[PDB]
Amino acid sequence: KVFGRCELAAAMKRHGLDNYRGYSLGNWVCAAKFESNFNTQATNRNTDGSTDYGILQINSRWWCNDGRTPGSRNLCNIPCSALLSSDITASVNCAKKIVSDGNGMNAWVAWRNRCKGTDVQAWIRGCRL
Ligand SMILES: [Cl-]
Ligand SMILES: [Cl-]
Ligand SMILES: [Cl-]
Repeated sequence: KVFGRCELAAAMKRHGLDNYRGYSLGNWVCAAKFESNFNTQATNRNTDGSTDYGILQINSRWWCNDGRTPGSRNLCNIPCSALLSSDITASVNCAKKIVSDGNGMNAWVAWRNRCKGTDVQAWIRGCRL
């Protein structure tokens, strides 16, 4: 599913991501924009052989099981395929664990490089939330 901008903001809020660990909704929408362009089916293969999955490009080295990332963990206790669903529940619940791991949203390199320090509220501007 490719979400609309406000549609995704609303879904993220519904699932308790808004201001989670102090990160406003615009941060999460911005991260999703640059990780996946709001496409739940997004996948990308990393140089180390791990793969990133879903709207927030959650990585199989630590967070989910895909059966093909040697030496990896599955800390969200989910198949990586769950992160591709039109229902963002699994991605949100896993993201909550990731952002609580110590480095906040810096875990998402694209958030650090493209969202951090910017006017992230622009991502939810105009949205009925
Ligand atoms: Cl915001
Ligand atoms: Cl594996
Ligand atoms: Cl980047």
